[PDB]
Amino acid sequence: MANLDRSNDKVYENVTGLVKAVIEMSSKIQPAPPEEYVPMVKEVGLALRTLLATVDESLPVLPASTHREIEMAQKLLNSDLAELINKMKLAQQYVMTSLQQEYKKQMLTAAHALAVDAKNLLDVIDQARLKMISQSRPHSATRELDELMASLSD
Repeated sequence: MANLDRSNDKVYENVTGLVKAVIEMSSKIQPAPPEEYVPMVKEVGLALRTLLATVDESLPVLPASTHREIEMAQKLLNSDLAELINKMKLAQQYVMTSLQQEYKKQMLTAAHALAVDAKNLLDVIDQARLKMISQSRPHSATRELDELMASLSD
């Protein structure tokens, strides 16, 4: 047997951890070699795909109020994934040519907004849980994810 206080803490964790990388990687994104791209994109794909599930679990765990946001957050994750993996896989082949920093620039932009998203997740819903405390009684999507997963695996 085990309590259900494991994922509840992971949500507020990943939303932060994934962000930390978004910054660091964003610093060496330019010089980011083709050998460091494999793992780099791997991390992003994890927080992204995982976020879809994590967030879905945050819906019930948290008080209804940010359903709309969470709803659009799911679909967004899907598209974001492709766009992300794409830009990454691009620089991987556009490095031996010359257009390296190029794909890196446009990538940083999108990747930047994406990161903030995962953070705004708990940031938004937070207003719901808090609103409760300070008042009374203080207390084919998977297809793409799976497909892209293999594309990165082998």
